[PDB]
Order: sequence, then structure tokens, then C-alpha cells
Amino acid sequence: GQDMQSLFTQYFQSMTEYGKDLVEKAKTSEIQSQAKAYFEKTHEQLTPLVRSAGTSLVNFFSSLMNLE
Amino acid sequence: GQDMQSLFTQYFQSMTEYGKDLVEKAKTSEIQSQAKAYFEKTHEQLTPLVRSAGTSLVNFFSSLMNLE
Amino acid sequence: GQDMQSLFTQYFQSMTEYGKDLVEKAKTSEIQSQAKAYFEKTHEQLTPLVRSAGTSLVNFFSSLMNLE
Amino acid sequence: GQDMQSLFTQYFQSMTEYGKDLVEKAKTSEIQSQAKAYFEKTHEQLTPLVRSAGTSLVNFFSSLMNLE
Amino acid sequence: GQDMQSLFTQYFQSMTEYGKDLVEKAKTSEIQSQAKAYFEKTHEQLTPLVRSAGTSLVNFFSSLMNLE
Amino acid sequence: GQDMQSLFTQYFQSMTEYGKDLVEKAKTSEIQSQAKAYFEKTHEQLTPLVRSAGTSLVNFFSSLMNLE
Amino acid sequence: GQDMQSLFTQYFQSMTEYGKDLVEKAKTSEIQSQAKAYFEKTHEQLTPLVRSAGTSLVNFFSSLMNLE
Amino acid sequence: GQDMQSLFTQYFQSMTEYGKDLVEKAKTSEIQSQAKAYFEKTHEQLTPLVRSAGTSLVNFFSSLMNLE
Amino acid sequence: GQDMQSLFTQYFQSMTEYGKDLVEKAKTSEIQSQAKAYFEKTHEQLTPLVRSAGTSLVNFFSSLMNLE
Amino acid sequence: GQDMQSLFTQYFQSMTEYGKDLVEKAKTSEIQSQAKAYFEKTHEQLTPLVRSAGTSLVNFFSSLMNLE
Amino acid sequence: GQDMQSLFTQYFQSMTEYGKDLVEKAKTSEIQSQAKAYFEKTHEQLTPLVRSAGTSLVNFFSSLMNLE
Amino acid sequence: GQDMQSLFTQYFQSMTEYGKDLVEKAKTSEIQSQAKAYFEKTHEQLTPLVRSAGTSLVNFFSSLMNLE
Amino acid sequence: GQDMQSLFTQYFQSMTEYGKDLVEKAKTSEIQSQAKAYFEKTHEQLTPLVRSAGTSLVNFFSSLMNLE
Amino acid sequence: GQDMQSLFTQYFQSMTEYGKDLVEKAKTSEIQSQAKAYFEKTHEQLTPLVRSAGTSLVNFFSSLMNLE
Amino acid sequence: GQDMQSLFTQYFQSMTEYGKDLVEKAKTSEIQSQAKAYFEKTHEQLTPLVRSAGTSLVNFFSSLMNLE
Amino acid sequence: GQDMQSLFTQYFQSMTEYGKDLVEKAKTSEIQSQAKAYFEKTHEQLTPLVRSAGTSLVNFFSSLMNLE
Amino acid sequence: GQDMQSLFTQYFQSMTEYGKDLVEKAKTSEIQSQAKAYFEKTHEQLTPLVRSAGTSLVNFFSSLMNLE
Amino acid sequence: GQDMQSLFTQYFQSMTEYGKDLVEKAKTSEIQSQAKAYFEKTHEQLTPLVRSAGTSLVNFFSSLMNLE
Amino acid sequence: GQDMQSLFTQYFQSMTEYGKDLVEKAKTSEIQSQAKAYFEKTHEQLTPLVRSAGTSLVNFFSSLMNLE
Amino acid sequence: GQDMQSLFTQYFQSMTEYGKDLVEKAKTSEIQSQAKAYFEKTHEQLTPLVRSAGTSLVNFFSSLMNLE
Amino acid sequence: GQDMQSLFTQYFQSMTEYGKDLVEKAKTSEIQSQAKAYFEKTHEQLTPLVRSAGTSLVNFFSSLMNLE
Amino acid sequence: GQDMQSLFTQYFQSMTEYGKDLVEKAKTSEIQSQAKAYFEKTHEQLTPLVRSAGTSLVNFFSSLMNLE
Amino acid sequence: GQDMQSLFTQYFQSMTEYGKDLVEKAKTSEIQSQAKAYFEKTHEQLTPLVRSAGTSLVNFFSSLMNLE
Amino acid sequence: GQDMQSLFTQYFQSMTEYGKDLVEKAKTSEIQSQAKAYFEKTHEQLTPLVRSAGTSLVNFFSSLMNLE
Repeated sequence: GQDMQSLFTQYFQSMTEYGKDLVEKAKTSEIQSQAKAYFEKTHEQLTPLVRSAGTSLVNFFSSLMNLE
Repeated sequence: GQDMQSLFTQYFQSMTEYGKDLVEKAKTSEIQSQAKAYFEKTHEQLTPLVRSAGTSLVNFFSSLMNLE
Repeated sequence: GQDMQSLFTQYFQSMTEYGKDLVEKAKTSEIQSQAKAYFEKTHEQLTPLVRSAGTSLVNFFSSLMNLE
Repeated sequence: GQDMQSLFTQYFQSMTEYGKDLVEKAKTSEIQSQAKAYFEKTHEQLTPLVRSAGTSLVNFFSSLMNLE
Repeated sequence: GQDMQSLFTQYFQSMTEYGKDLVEKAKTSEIQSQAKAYFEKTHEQLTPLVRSAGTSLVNFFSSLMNLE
Repeated sequence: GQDMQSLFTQYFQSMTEYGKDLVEKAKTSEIQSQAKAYFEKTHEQLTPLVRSAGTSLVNFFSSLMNLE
Repeated sequence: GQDMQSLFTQYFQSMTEYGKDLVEKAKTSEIQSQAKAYFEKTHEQLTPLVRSAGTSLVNFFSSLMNLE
Repeated sequence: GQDMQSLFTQYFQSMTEYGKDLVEKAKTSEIQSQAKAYFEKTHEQLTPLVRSAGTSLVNFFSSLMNLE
Repeated sequence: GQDMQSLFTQYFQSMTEYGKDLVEKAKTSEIQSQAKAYFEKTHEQLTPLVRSAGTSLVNFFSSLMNLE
Repeated sequence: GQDMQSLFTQYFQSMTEYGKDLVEKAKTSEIQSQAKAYFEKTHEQLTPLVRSAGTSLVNFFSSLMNLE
Repeated sequence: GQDMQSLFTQYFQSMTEYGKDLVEKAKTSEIQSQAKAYFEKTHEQLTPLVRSAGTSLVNFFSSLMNLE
Repeated sequence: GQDMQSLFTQYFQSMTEYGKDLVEKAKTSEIQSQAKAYFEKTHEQLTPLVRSAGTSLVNFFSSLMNLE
Repeated sequence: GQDMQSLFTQYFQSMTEYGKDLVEKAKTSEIQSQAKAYFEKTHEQLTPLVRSAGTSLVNFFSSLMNLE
Repeated sequence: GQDMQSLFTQYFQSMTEYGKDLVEKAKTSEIQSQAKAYFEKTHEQLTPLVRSAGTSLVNFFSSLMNLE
Repeated sequence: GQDMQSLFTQYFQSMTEYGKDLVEKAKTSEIQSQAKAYFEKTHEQLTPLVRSAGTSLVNFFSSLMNLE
Repeated sequence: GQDMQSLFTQYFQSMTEYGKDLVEKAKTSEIQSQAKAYFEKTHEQLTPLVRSAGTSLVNFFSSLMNLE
Repeated sequence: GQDMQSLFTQYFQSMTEYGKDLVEKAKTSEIQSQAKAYFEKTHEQLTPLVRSAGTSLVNFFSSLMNLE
Repeated sequence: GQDMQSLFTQYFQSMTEYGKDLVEKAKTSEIQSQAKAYFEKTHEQLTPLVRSAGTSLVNFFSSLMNLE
Repeated sequence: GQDMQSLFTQYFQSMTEYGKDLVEKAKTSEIQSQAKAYFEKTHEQLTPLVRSAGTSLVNFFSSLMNLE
Repeated sequence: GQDMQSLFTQYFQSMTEYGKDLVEKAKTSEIQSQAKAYFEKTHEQLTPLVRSAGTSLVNFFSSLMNLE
Repeated sequence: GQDMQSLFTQYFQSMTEYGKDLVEKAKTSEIQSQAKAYFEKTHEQLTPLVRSAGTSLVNFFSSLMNLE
Repeated sequence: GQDMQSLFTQYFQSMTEYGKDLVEKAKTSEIQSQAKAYFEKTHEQLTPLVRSAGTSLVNFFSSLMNLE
Repeated sequence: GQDMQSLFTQYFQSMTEYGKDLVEKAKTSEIQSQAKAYFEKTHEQLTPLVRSAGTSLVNFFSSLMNLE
Repeated sequence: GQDMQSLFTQYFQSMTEYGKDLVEKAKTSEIQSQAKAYFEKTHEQLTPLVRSAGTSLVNFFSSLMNLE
């Protein structure tokens, strides 16, 4: 059949600001940090950590992710 | 059949600000941080952590995520 | 059949601000932080943590998420 | 058959502010934080934590989430 | 048959503010925080925690969430 | 048959403020916080915690949520 | 100001037949004819002769039709 | 100001037949004819003769039709 | 200002037949003819003779039609 | 300012037949003829004779049609 | 300013037949003829005779059609 | 300023037949003929006679058509 | 003079258990906690909080505690 | 004069257990905690918090605690 | 004069356990913690926090604690 | 004069366990922690935090603690 | 005069365990930690933090601690 | 005069264990740490942090600590 | 077992004169004389002749005084 | 077992005169004389002749005084 | 076992005169004389003749005084 | 086992005169003389003649005094 | 085992006169003489004649005094 | 084992006069003479004649005094 599973984004005579992480002043601070830190014996199969207009597209067709 | 499972976003003579994480002043603070910290023997299969206009599209067709 | 399970967003001569996490002053504070901290032997299969105009689209077609 | 299970949002000559988490002053405070903290032997299958104009669309077609 | 289970939102010459979590002053306070804290041996299958104009759409078609 | 189980919201030459959690002054206080705290051996199957113009739409068609 | 002088026609799960001139049998007949025939020294300035779901929109903004 | 003088026609899961001039049998007949015939010294300035789902839009912005 | 004087026509999962002049049998007949015939010294400035789903858009911006 | 005077036509999972002049049988007949015939000393300045899904767009920006 | 005076036509998973003049049988007949015939001393300045999905776009920017 | 006066036509997973003049049988007939015949002392300045999916674009930028 | 303001405790061939805070089982409980929590503009001059065989001896001789 | 303001504790052939804070099992609990938490503009001059066989002896001789 | 303001503790053929904070099992708990947390503009002059057989002896002789 | 403000502790053929902070099992817990955390503009002049058989002896003779 | 402000500790044929901080098992825990964390504009003049058999003796004779 | 402000500790045929910080197992933990962390514009004049049988003796004779 | 056969004499802020043989005037006299004089073949085994605050302690543990 | 057969004499802020043989005047006198004089064939085994605060302690542990 | 057969004498801020044989005037007198004079064939085994604060300690451990 | 058969004498801030034989005037007198005079065939085994603060300690460990 | 058979004498800030034989005036007198005079065939084995703060310690370890 | 049979004498900030035989005036007198005079066939084995702060220590380890 006909399948459209996509990100469709069209702009016409437009103005768009987006996905901006803006620090003006920082001191002894941890600001906007994407992190994973301290894992032990963990089993993660589809965990996309995403931020600030970044993109993660996964198209599995008849595929097999096996973590045995 | 006909399948449309997509993100459709069209702009016409428009103005749009979105997904902005903006710090002006920070001191001894932890501000807007996406994090996962301390996991032990965890089993996570589809956990998208997402923020600030970022995108995560997963299209599994006849696929198999096996965590055995 | 015909299936439309999508995010349809159209703009016409419009102005839109949205999904903005804005800090002006921070001191010894933890402000707007998306986090997961301390898990032990946890089983999570579809838990999208989402914030600030970010997007997470999952389209499973005839697929199988198996956590055995 | 014909199935429309979507997010339809159209704008015509309009002005819209929404999903804004705005801090002006913070001191020794924890403000607007999406978090999951301390889980032990937990079984969560569809728990979307969502905030500030973020979106989480799940379209399972003839699919199977098995946590055995 | 014809099925329309959607979020339909149209704007015509309108002005709309909504889903805004706005702090002006905070001190030694915990303000607007979406959180899950301390779970032990919990079984949660469809618990969407949602806030501030965020959206969570789940469309299961002939699908099976099995937590055995 | 014809089924319309949707959220239909149309605006025509209108002005609407809604779903706003607004703090002006806070001190040693816990204000507007959506939380779940301390669960032990709990079984929750459809418990949407929702607040401030956020939305949670669940469309199960011929589906099966099994917590055995 | 805000001015909406338009033809707004929306259809939702509907069936509509309209503006249909259907002849099955005709003999030596004049059937459903829009015509103007024999004018002499006539002065017509806005005369829309319309039929069968046809449309005629006149939008004059600060304009001048002068027949001197 | 904001001006919407337009033809807005949206279709959702609908079926519509319109503006159809269908002849099945004709003999020595004049059927569904749009015509203007025999004019002498006529002065016509905005006369839309429209039929069968046809459209005629006149948008005059600060303009001048002068027939002197 | 913002001006929308347009023909807006959107189709979603729809079926539409329109503007159709269909002859099945004709003999010694004049069927569905758009015509202007015999004019003498005529002055016509904006006369759209339109039919069968045809379209005529006049957008005059600060213009001058002078027939002197 | 922002000006949208256009023909906007979008199709989504739709089926549309329109503007079709179909003759099956003709004998000694004049069927669906667009014509202008016999003019004498005529002055026509904007007369669109349109038919069968054809289109005619006039966009005059600060222009001058002078018939002196 | 921003000016959009255009013919915008987008197709998505659609099927469209239009502007079709189809003769099956003709004898001693004049079928679907666009014609202008016998003019004498005529003054025509913008007269688009259009048919069958054909297109005619006039975009005059600060121009001058002078018939003196 | 920004000016978009164009013919925008995009196709996505679509099927479209249009502008087709198809004769199957003709005898002693004049079928689908675009013609201009017998003009005497005529003054025509912008007269597009268009048919069958053909296109005619006039883009006059600060130009002058002078018929003196 | 002779002043004896003391804690005199003598043991002879004795057995004494005292001041024991003993928890065997605790769950989601706050057990035996000495605390002061949330004071604002408070003036406390001699407030000994004491527990579990702890001791607080204050001997002021000709001294002056001034809280001005 | 003779002043004895002391803690006199003598043991002779004795057995004494005292001041013991003993936890055997704790879960999601706050057990035996000496704490002061959240003070604002407080004035405390002699407030000994004491617990579990701890000792606090204050001997001020002709001294002056001045909090001006 | 003769002044004895002391801690006198003598042991003769004795056995003494005291001031013991003993945890056997802890999970997601805060057990026996001496703490001061969040003070703002506080004035504390003699506040000994003491626990578990610890000792705090203050001997001010003709001294002056001035907090001006 | 004769002044004895001391800690006198003598042992004769004795056995003494005291001031022991003993953890056997800890998980995601904060156990026995002496801490001061988050102070702002605080004025503390004699605040000994003491624990687990530790000692703090202050002997001020004719001295002056001035916090001006 | 004669002044004895001392720590006198004598042992005769004795056995003494004291001031022991003993961890057997720790995981994702903060156990027995002496700390001061986050101070801002604080004024502390005699604050001995003491633990686990440690000692802090201060003997000021005719001295002057001036914090001006 | 005669002044004895000292730490007098004598042992006779005795056995003494004390001031021992003993970790057997640690994982992702912070155990027994003496620390000072994040100070800003702080004024500390006599703050001995002491632990595990360590000693801090201060003997100021006719001295002057001036922090001006 | 525990055996206390001792002379226990403690003094607290007391004044005691005792065991005093004071002669002021003596002439040809025998005053306060402890004596044994003229024994012949005598057998004395435990005969304490004691006077004036003198002390005689006999502690025989499993011993044997044999006068054979 | 525990055995305490001792002379325990403690003094605290006390004044004690004892065991004093004071002669002021003596003439031809025998004053306060301890003596044994004229023994013949005597058998004395434990005869303490004690006076004036003198002391005689006999501690025989498993011993044997044999006068055979 | 534990055995304490000793002379324990402790002094604290005390004044003690004892065991003093003071003669002021003597003439032809025998004053305060300890003597044994004229023994014949005597058998004395433990005879302590003690006076004036003098001391005699006999500690026989598993010993044998044999006068055979 | 533990054995303490000793002379324990401790002085703290005390004044003690003892064991003093003071003659002021003597004439033809025998004053304070310790003597043994005229023995014949005597058998003395442990006879301590002690005076004036003098000391005699006999510690026989598994020893044998044999007078055969 | 542990054996303490000793003369323990400690002085702290004390004043002590003792064991003093002081003659001021003597004439034809025998004053404070320790003597043994006229023995015949005597058998003395442990006879300490001690005076005036003198000391005599006999420590016999597994020894043998044999007078055969 | 551990054996302490010693003369332990420690002085701390003390003043001590002792063991002093002081004659001021003597005439035809015998004052403070230690003597043994006229022995015949005597058997003395351990006879310490000690005076005036003199010392005599006998430490016999596994030794043998044989007077055969």
C-alpha cells in the first residue's frame, strides 16, 4: 500500500526561531546538559535522548533487533 | 491501504518561536538538564527522553525488538 | 483502508510562541530539569519523557516489542 | 474503513502563546522539574510524562508489546 | 466504517493564551514540578502524567499490551 | 458506522485565556505540583494525571491491555 | 478591525448533492438556459446572473466603479 | 486590520457531487446554454454570468474601473 | 494589515465530483454552449462568462482600468 | 502588509473528478462550444470566457490598463 | 510587504481526473471548439478565452498597457 | 518586499490525469479546434486563447506595452 | 556559700538500660526524629531540645545573655 | 564559695546500656534524624539540640553573650 | 572560690555500651542524620547540635561574644 | 580561685563501647550524615556540630569574639 | 589562680572501643559524610564540625577574634 | 597563675580502638567524606572541621585575629 | 560472683576531724598508750590492736594460716 | 568473679584532719607509746598493732602461712 | 577474674593533715615510741607494728611462708 | 585475670601535710624512736615496723619463704 | 594475666609536705632513732624497719628464700 | 603476662617537700640515727632498714637466696 511516515516541514514567507539552548550567565552551575552517568548491567533497546532541534529517525523494515 | 502517520507542519506568512530553553542568570544551580543518572539491572525498551523542539520518529514495519 | 494518525499543524498569517522554558534568575536551585535518577531492576517498555515543544512519534506496524 | 486519529491544529489570522514554563526569580528552590527519581522492580508499559507543549504520539497497528 | 477520534483545533481571527506555568518569585519552594518519586514493585500500564499544553495521543489498533 | 469521538475546538473572532498555573510569590511552599510519591505493589491500568491545558487522548481499537 | 465576509463551507463525515441541472429527455424545447438576449443602450453595473453551484465574489476595497 | 473575504471550503471524510449539467437525450433543443446574444450601445461594468461550479473572484484593492 | 481574499479548498479522505457537462445523445441541438454572439458599439469592463469548474481571479492592487 | 490572494487547493487521501465536458453521441449539433462570434466597434477590457477546469489569474500590481 | 498571489496545488496520496474534453462519436457536428470568429474595429485589452485545464497568469508589476 | 506570484504544483504518492482532448470517432465534424478566423482593424493587447493543460505566464516588471 | 547544683549518678552492683530509641521495622514512616522545621523571625533564648540519654548542662555565673 | 555544678557519674561493679538509636529495617523512611531545616531571620541564643548520650556543657563565668 | 563545673565519669569493674547509632538495613531512607539545611539571615549564638556520645564543652571566663 | 571545668574520664578494670555509627546495609539512602547545606547571610557565633565520640572544648579566658 | 580546663582521660586494665564510623554495604548512598555545601555571604566565628573521636580544643587567653 | 588547658590521655595495661572510618563495600556511593563545597563571599574565623581521631589545638595567648 | 568487701569513704564539700589523741598536760602519767606487756606461752592468731584512725585490712583468698 | 576488697578514699572540695597524736607538755610521763615489751615462747600469726593514720594491708591469694 | 585489693586515695580541690606525731615539750619522758623490747623464743609470722601515716602492703600470690 | 593490688594516690589542686614527727623541745627524753632492743632465739618472718609516711610493699609471686 | 602491684603517686597543681622528722631542741635525749640493738641467735626473714618517706619494695617472681 | 610492680611518681605543676631529717640544736643527744648495734649468731635474710626518702627495690626473677 501507500505509506507516508515522515517529518514534513514546509515554510512559505515565514519566520521561525526554535530549539535554542541559550545561556547568558553561568557560575558553579550545570546548565542544559544531556547526560547518561552511571549504568550497571542495564539493557536499553530503543532509548533516543534528544534535545535542541536535533532529530532521530529510525525506520526498521522487516528487521530484527535481537539482544539475547 | 493508504497510511499517513507523519509530522505535517506547514507555514504560510507566519511567525513562530518555540522549543527555547533560555537561561539569563545561573549560580550554584542545575538548570534545564536532560539526564538519566544511576541505573542498575534496568530493562528499558522504548523510552525516548526528548526536549526543546527535538524530534524522535520510530517507524517499525513488520519488525521485532527482542530483549531475551 | 485509509488511515491518518499524524500531527497536522498548518499556519496561515498567524503568530505563535510555544514550548519555551525561560529562566531569568537562578541561585542554588534545580529549574525545569527532565531527569530519571536511580532505577533498580526496572522494566519500562513505552515511557516517553517529553518537554518544551519536543516530539516523539512511534509508529509500530505489525511489529513486536518482546522483553522476555 | 476511513480512520482519522490525529492532532489537527490549523491557524488563520490568529495569535497564540501556549506551553510556556517561565521562571523570573529562583533561590534554593526546585521549579517546574519533570523527574522519575527512585524506582525498584517497577513494571511500567505506557507511561508518557509530558510537559510545556511537548508531544508524544503512539500508533501501534496490529503490534504486540510483550513484557514477560 | 468512518472513525474520527482526533484533536481538532482551528483558529480564525482569534487570540489565545493557554497552558502557561509562570513563576515570578521562588525561595526554598518546590513550584509546578511533575514527578513520580519512590515506586517499589509497581505495575502501571497506561498512566500519562501530562501538564502545560503538552499532548499524549495513543492509538492502539488491534494491538496487545501484555505485562505477564 | 460513522463514529466521531474527538476534541473539536473552533475559534472565530474570539479571545481565550485558559489552563494557566501562575505563581507571583512563593516561600518555603509547594505550589501547583503534579506528583505520585510513594507506591508499593500497586496495579494502575488507566490513571491519566493531567493539568494546565495538557491533553491525553487514548483510542484503543479492538486492542487488549493485559496485566497478568 | 477584524472583518470576515467570506463563504465558509466545511464538511465532516457528510454526503451532499447540490446545484445539478439534469435533463433526461428534450425535444423542440429550451431547457435550463442562462441568457441575456436583446439589450439597447442599457447601463448595468453589478448584475450577477448565476446558476448550478457557480460562484461570483466581488471584494472591492476602497475602489471606484465609474460609468460616466 | 485583519480581512478574510475568501471562499473557504474544507472536506473531511465526505462525499460531494455538485455543479453538474447532465443531458441524456436532446433533439432540435437548446439545453443549458450560457449566452449573451444581441447587444447595441450597452454599458456593462461588473456582470458575472457564471454556471456549473465555475468561479469568478474580483479583488480590487484601491483600484479604479473608469468607463468614461 | 493582514488580507486573505483567496479560494481555499482542502480535501481530507474525501470523494468529490463537480463541474461536469456530460452529453449522452445530441441531434440537431445546441447543448451547453458558452457564447457571446452579436455585439455592436458595446462597452464591457469586467464581465466573467465562466462554466464547468473553470476559474477567473482578478486581483487589482492600486491599479487603474481606464476605458476613455 | 501580508496579502494572500491566491488559489489554494490541497488534496489528502482524496479522489476528485471535475471540469469534464464529455460527449458520447453528436449529430448535426454544436456541443459545449466556447465562442465570441460577430463583434463590431466593441470595447472589452477584462472579460474572461473560461470553461472545463481552465484557470485565468490577473494580478495587476500598481499597473494601468489604458484604452484611450 | 509579503504578497502571495499564486496558484498553489499540492497532492498527497490522492487521485484526480480534471479538464478533459472527450468526444466518443461526432457527425456533421462542431464539438468543444474555442473560437473568436468575425471581429471588426474591436478593442480588447485583457480577454482570456481558456478551457480544459489550461492556465493563463498575468502578473503586471508597475507596468502600463497603453492602447491609444 | 517578498512576492510569490507563481504556479506551485507538487505531487506526493498521487495519480493525476488532466487537460486531455480525446476524439474516438469523427466524420464531416470540426472537433476541439482553437481558432481566431476573420479579424479586421482589431486592437487586442493581452488575449490568451489557452487549452488542454497548456500554460501562458506574463510577468511584466516595470515594463510598458504601448500600442499607439 | 556551698552550692551543689549537679547531676550526681552513682552505680553499685547494679544493671541499668535507659534512653534507647529502637526501631525494628519502618516503611514510608518518620520514626523518633528530633527536628525544628520552618521558623520565621523567631526569638528563642534557652530552648534545649533533648532526647535518648543526651545531656545539656548550662551554668551561667554572673553572666548576661543579651538579645537586643 | 564552694561551687559544684558538674555531671558526676561513677560506676562500681555495674552494667549499663544507654543512649542507643538502633534501626533494624528501614524503607522510604526518615528514622531518628536530628535536623533544623528552613529558618528565616531567626534569633536563637542558647538552643542545644542533643541526642543519644551526647553532652553539651556551657560554663559562662562573668561573660556576656551580646546579639545586638 | 573553689569551682568544679566539669564532666566527671569514673568506671570501676564495670561494663558500659552507650551513644551507638546502629543501622542494619536501609533503602531509599534518611537514617540518624544531624543536619542544618536552609538558613536565611539567621542569628545563632550558642546552638550546639550534638549526638552519639559526642561532647561540646564551652568555658567562657570573663569573655565577650559580641554579634553587633 | 581554684577552677576545674574539664572532661574527667577514668577507667578501672572496665569495658566500654561508645560513639559508634555502624551501617550494615545501605541502598539509595543518606545514613548518619553531619551536614550544613544552604546558608544565606547567616551569623553563627558558637554552633559546634558534634557526633560519634568526637569532642569540642572551647576555653575563652578574658577573650573577645567580635562579629561587627 | 589554679585553672584546670582540660580533657583528662586515664585508662587502667580497661578495654574501650569508641568513635567508629563502620560501613559494611553501600550502593547509590551518601553514608556518614561531614560536609558544609553551599554558603553565601555567611559569617561564622566559632563553629567546630566534629565526628568519630576527633578533637578540637580552643584556648584563647586575653585574645581577640575581630570580624569587622 | 597555674593554667592546665591540655589533652591529657594516659594508658595503663589497656586496649583501645577508636576514630576508625572503615568501608567494606562501596558502589556509586559518597562514603565518610569531609568536604566544604561551594562558598561565596563567606567570612569564617574559627571553624575546625575534624574527623577520625584527628586533633586541632589552638592556643592564642594575648593574640589578635583581625578580619577587617 | 561480684564481691565488694571494702572501706568506701567519699567526701563532698565536707569538713571532718577524727582519730585524734591530743595531750595538753602530763605529769608522772601513762596517757593513750597501746601496749601488749608480759605474755607467756600465748597463741594469738588474728588480734588487731588498732587506734587513732589507723587501719588494718586482712583479705585472705583461699589461704591457710596454720599454727601447728 | 569481680572482687573489690580495697580502701577507697576520695576527697572533693573537702578539709580533713585525722590520725594526729599531739603532745603539748610532758614530764616523767610515757605518752602515746605503741610497744610489745616482754614475750616468752609466744606464737603470734596475724597481730597488726596500728596507730595514727598508719595502714597495714594483707592480701593473701592462695597462700599458706605455716608455723609448724 | 578481676581483683582490686588496693589503697585508692584521690584528692580533688581538698586540704588534708593526717598521721602527725608532734611533741612541743618533753622532760624525762618517753613520747610516741614504737618499740618491741625483750622477746625470748618467740614465733611471730605476720605482725605489722605501723604508725604516723606509714604503710605496709603484703601481696602474697600463690606463695608459702614456712616457719618449720 | 586482671589483678590491681597497689597503692594508688592521685592529687588534683590539693594541699596535704602527713607523716610528720616534729619535736620542738626535748630534755633527758626518748621521743618518737622506732627500735627492736633485746631478742633471744626469736623467729620473725614478716614483721614490718613502719612510721612517718614510710612505705613497705611485699609482692611475692609464686615464691617460698622457708625458715627451716 | 595483667598484674599491677605498684606504688602509683601522681601530682597535679598540688602542694604536699610529708615524711619529715624535724628536731628543734635536743639535750641528753635520743630523738627519732631507727635502731635494732642486741640480737642473739635470731632468725628474721622479711622485717622492713622503714621511716620518714623512705621506701622498700620486694618483688619476688617465682623465687625461693631458704634459711635452712 | 603483663606485670607492672614499680614505683610510679609523676609531678605536674606541683610543689613537694618530703623525707627531711632536720636538726636545729643538739647537745649530748643521739638524733635520727639508723643503726644495727650488737648482733650474735643472727640470721637475717631480707631486712631493709630505710629512712629519709631513700629507696630499696628487690626484683628477684626465678632466683634463689640460699642460706644453708
